[PDB]
Amino acid sequence: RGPRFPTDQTLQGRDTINDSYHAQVETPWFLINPNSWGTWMNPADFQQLTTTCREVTLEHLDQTLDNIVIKTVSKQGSGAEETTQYNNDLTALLQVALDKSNQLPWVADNMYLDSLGYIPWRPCKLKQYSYHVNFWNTIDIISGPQQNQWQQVKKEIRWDDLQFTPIETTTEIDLLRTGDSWTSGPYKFNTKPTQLSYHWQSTRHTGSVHPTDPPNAIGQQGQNIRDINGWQWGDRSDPMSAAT
Amino acid sequence: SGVGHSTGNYNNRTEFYYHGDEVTIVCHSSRHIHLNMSESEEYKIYDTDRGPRFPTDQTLQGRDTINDSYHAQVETPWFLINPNSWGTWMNPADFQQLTTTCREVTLEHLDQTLDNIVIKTVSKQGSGAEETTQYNNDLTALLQVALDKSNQLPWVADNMYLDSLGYIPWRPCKLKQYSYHVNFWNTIDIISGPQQNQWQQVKKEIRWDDLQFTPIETTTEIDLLRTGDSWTSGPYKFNTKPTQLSYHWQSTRHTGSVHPTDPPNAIGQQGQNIRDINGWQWGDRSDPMSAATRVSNFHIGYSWPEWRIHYGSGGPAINPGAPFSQAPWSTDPQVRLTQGASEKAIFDYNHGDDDPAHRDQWWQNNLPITGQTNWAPKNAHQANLSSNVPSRQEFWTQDYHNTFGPFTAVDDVGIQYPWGAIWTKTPDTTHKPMMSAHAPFICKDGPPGQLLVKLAPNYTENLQTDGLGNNRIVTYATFWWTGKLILKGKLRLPRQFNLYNLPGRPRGTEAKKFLPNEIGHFELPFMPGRCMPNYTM
Amino acid sequence: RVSNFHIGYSWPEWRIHYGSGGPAINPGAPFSQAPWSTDPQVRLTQGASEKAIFDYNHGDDDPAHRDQWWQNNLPITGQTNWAPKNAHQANLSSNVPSRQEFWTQDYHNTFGPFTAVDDVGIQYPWGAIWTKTPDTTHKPMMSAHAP
Amino acid sequence: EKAIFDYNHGDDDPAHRDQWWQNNLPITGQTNWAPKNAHQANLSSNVPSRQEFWTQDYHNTFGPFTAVDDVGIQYPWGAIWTKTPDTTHKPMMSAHAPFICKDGPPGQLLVKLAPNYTENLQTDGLGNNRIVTYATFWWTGKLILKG
Amino acid sequence: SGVGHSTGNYNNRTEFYYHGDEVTIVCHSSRHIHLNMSESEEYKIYDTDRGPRFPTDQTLQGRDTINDSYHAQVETPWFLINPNSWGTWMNPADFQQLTTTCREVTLEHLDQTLDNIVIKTVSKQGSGAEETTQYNNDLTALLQVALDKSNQLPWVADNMYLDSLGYIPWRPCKLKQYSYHVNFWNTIDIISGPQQNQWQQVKKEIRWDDLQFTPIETTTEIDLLRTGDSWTSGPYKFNTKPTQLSYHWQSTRHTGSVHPTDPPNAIGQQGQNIRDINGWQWGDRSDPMSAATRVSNFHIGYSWPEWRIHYGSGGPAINPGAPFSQAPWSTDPQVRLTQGASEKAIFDYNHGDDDPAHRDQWWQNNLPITGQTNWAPKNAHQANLSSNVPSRQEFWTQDYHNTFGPFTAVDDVGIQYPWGAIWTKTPDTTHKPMMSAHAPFICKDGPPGQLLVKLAPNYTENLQTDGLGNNRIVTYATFWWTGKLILKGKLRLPRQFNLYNLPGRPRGTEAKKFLPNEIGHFELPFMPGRCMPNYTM
Repeated sequence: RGPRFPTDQTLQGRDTINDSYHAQVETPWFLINPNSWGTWMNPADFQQLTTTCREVTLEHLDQTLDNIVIKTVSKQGSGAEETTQYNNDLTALLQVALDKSNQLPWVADNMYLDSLGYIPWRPCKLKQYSYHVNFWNTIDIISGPQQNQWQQVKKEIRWDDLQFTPIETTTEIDLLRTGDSWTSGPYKFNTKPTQLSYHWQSTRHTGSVHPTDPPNAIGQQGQNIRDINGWQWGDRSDPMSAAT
Repeated sequence: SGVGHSTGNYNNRTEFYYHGDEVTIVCHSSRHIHLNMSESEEYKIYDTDRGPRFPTDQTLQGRDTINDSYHAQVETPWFLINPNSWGTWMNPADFQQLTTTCREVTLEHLDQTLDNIVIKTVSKQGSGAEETTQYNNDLTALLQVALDKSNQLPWVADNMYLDSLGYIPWRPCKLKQYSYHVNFWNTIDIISGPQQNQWQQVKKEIRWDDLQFTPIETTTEIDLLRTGDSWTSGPYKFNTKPTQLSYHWQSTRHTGSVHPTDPPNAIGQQGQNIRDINGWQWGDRSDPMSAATRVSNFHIGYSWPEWRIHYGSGGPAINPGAPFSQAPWSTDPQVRLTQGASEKAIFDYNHGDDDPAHRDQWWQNNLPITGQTNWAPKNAHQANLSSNVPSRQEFWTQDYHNTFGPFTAVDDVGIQYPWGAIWTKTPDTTHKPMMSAHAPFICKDGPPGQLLVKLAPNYTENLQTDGLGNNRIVTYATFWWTGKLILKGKLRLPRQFNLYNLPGRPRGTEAKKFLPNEIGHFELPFMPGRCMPNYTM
Repeated sequence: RVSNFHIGYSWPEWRIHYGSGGPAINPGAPFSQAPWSTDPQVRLTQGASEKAIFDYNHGDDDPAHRDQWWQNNLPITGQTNWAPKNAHQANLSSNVPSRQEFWTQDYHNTFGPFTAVDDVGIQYPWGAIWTKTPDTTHKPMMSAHAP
Repeated sequence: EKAIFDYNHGDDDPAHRDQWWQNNLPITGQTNWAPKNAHQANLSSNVPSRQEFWTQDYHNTFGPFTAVDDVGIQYPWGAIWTKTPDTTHKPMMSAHAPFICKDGPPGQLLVKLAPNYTENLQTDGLGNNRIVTYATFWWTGKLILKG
Repeated sequence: SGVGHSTGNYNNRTEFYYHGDEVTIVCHSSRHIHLNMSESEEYKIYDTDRGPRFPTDQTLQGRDTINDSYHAQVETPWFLINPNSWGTWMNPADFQQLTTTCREVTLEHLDQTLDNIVIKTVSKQGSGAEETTQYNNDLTALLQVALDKSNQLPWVADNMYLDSLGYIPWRPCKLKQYSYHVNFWNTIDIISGPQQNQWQQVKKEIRWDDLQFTPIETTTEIDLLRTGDSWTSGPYKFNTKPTQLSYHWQSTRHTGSVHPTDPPNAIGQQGQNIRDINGWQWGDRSDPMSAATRVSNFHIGYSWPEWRIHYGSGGPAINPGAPFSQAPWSTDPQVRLTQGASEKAIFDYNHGDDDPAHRDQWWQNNLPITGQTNWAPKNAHQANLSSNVPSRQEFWTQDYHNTFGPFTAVDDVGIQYPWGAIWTKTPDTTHKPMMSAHAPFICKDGPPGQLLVKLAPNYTENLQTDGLGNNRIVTYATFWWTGKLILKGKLRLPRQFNLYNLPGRPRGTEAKKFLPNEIGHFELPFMPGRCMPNYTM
């Protein structure tokens, strides 16, 4: 179920918001995704972006893999000495799958922050690809007399309706020796821009301004005009006000 | 062409055309229509009794008022032919072939004809104890046909009350009389009285001073057909968006990245959720990293005050909410949970009931669709989402709020094979609706057709004599309707390794139903039309 | 009867926003109260009615006095949904539910993907012709006043 | 939203995870706290009574008249793009990722290290099937932006 | 190209192409093959023990002799790669899409390659208590590949004993050693002894004076491959006739014109056969006109001495008879009726068993195929067919005769998805066989391929030293096999009004099987391959 999920009704179902229960299929594949800001830009270059740009779009993406190095560790000795030796296997393969057709479950976003590291000179370590299969976790927090009890209605993995897609049958896989490299080819986005500025106006800041005569000196406050001719909502006459 | 030449052939079958990803479905249909002399030759405007089961007393304190049939209508002396339904066009085997091999489908265009007009006049003979009837065909009698391609008439053509051409090809079809609403005020107050336990009729009337009455004659041009004549509608081209033929099982808990888990070691063990992980959350969340509080980009499904009764002007109505299955919350079978915006189809002998003078039922509860399922009572909200768990205060279990918003993704019901309507009229308003509660296809331009036929009157020797007499000669007609609408699908290919579970008859049903009986009585099977799982995202 | 769409929507009518910058008001959909009007004496504002004060140059006859109008949108009906009048049930079945399972006065927002609604339209003497489109993600669908 | 993060993702201390919790302080005027709001039966020159005034409803007031903003881009930890769920009525805007992909999202690149088996295969018997192996390779990419 | 460049990509998937009635199935497949140093480097000719369960005594009086494994073979030091099976080529979902949308299918042509050769040599280190092993790859070592396109070698490549590439794509495949029979005489007399209750070995020997021994080296040209090298077979084009993907339910009682019947009146009644009708019959038939004795043009199915044991030269064998279902005669489930020429498939972990070190079973009994069903004991014959009924004499119940003749129509088993062989060698004889008992496709010309690979030997410093030493260096290889065979199908369209019952998992099975486990173990489902009813005529 997860960490902090209730075993008892003392907190009467409010702990059930902590629920990690899921059913998954884990492939033996590792995911490379550059989906994050800061994989792409360092702080100074995001600042230059953010000051000089009113809004921004994604144009297109391109990515490669190269300089493959595959080694095999070989233990040596009696185990008290435990000498390890690192030999590179020149004929070993690294195999690369990219689905341009999006036939696989997508599951690639930063939630749990599985992404390439932000600072350029550290090594990055991949996380294993996996995706959900259908399951029923339904939990009743209204259960019991007085409706203070929580209960598991139906918790199961649904097998009769399930869909399992391997990487091998879905897409074509490239096999790479050491001297080989891989390029994805161009990918063109189509999306709408995002505003880089924030809006401070509510509906009280937006429209025409309530008639006010100005203050006379530095101490005084503006003075709202009592009788004005504008529109209102309900029957409003005497109380003309910017709220209504 | 003449009296002794048949004007058109009978073709009822569909054939499929597969090229690449495109699949073209051309489904022909032909019907033998029985037409009776119109009941009265004049337009009538009247209102109705309240209805069956409406309360006369406050014992049930207004809850019965959900049964309200009261309306005011104008009935024209015209009969409506509409082919708006699935199963007018396709038999079960050909809808199965559609549903297995197509990922999604559109309406391409529609065409329809009328021909082989036969008009007869019944003539009584004898003293009434013998009562010999004679059927003579009047070669010069007329059948008159109105089709509005301009949609100037009130539309009122959809399967609700299931006025549509019969589903099985070899039975005769019988038309229903065209009529439409006029404005009236039905408003009912269920809050009335002290303690607000009383229901009261606020204002129930037909509004005359503002009313609009449009006859068929002044609206459109009418074709008059003798026996040797035929009629063709000409082509009608749809413009609408496709409908998905697959159902989505993913909720927002199935959709995104998966909570980090280390695998189990052997066949008995369970996966183990990692305690300390670095992901995003919503409120202040640190120690309790959990898939429930994982931030996601979208949300799937929305809550609603399920079975909302509108009580607008014109009567109590019902505001649907989103379709979903109650199967996850189903528990015991005995009780029937309707709250998933389920629909129920009554139907008759010609519409796929086996027994004459009885009406079989179905009630699709949309069992395949899950992950869109939101039962309003089950939900909750908190004041703050933090590492701490709130108190008894700050937590509210039974609100029933509408949670539809800018972040939600939902599904329409889809096509419901035997009884479901194919298309619909788009109401002309600011902000047209986003999606339809029933009919899968919205017509961006006007909907097709709305074909109307009336049997022109045959008057006796003397006219407007009245005096406990009958004005005109008893007459009826039989003619043949043929039409084809073309569909464009997109080929469905396997997206998974394991076997799909392919379309077929409903689970509880056997195959002795759906097949003709010793008398020839059989039922058509319900087909989901959204038939297979697919990844939402 | 099942229908493909629904016309009009409920709202917590005369919602006061209390956002940053002050209490404001969140309109709801325009409709007539004439079906629920009953006696004339009482004035039912709940149809998202609007009132126009105006001055001599703007079409008042008397100088140094301000005439009023208050359009209540009497012609528009069938979009009319008074929130209190509505109800919801637990189940819709051949049986009629009990005193429990039936809730009369919720005041919920029933706007959704199935609803069709109308803007007020042009209001001749005092109504504004056009408006600025606020630049935000998801521009508004329709305007509460300007046509 | 709150972002936990690790050493490679911009935490300074190894074996510990720093936190942030963006509360979106700059964005105001969109601020609506549900409890603070209210609704009245009638809006008139008169002020309603204790009845007709309801303070704590918690209703959804999203409707055809509302304009709102997405969060925007959140630099270190925020995701750039997202998959559009294929459903009737695609969502209007995203709760987190600033960019929605109208067509399919890019990529989803997967790599596996092909297995190196020892002399004998499927021997089992408390043995290991394959040779211990690891790889290091270089990923390079460029995405272009238009501002 | 070189040491550090991969020679070919991994592609395992199938894609379908629909144009008109034609559907093109291109099914790619790719495997990772583990190859061990050949056991001995020389050709060996030897015979074997009789077998497991063969009788040493006459207690069961010869009936055990049906268990006979005795044979004489020549084992080459070569390993066989054959992709002859369904399920090497297709996963369950893609065989389902084939089987639903195709009426019949042919083999178009085959192509296959080998690449990414990796050869390593294991080197022991230490005293043997530590026993440190080291795996070094020999860059100059050779892997040698023989393919006979001329079919000069004994064919011996089919799934019986299921020597074939594994069905699921991501597991490694392990080859079996190539060998073939040499002539021997196994003849066994089960009639021996007084009272003929004794079994005796007549002559059991390997015949040397007439024998033919063909090595791989002198027969065909051999390619030698280093690491950077690859190998392609070139195209191979099949010529064979199609196989039906639908099953026939009609017997000769279902086939023809129907006996005259007047209909029933109501839902309870039975049809009523007309007493006096004018049709054809067989013998003198007049008063007893009956559908049993109706003359027909053909007969469907034939009797056989079911489970005939041949006892030819070379051993007891079994002569199949025609495939059919025992379901009509099934009665109680407990007893298992094998007589329909049923087949049983044992299989292993890589071939679709879930549990390692255990072998799951299937036993297809061909339940869908009926109307071809003839159980020999049930039949009878009479002296005369007349209006009279014969006596106790003239009627013979239990003959067991072969009734195959010029008038009979029969069906082959068809394709059996997971374990069934795709094609077969045509034996070259006068009068080639008419149809095959197992493999759906007969190769009119030579069958494809029969690809053989051996790992060339790595000898130590000293050669032919013997003296309780090992001659050569321990070595093994891993390489990648890829191939595609193309199919031509014919589109399947609905021939009926009612819903078909579409392909899917077997009836008794659930869907938790056929899906990966917590460990990753799963079974592939049996698919009938003749999946749907069709009118025989």
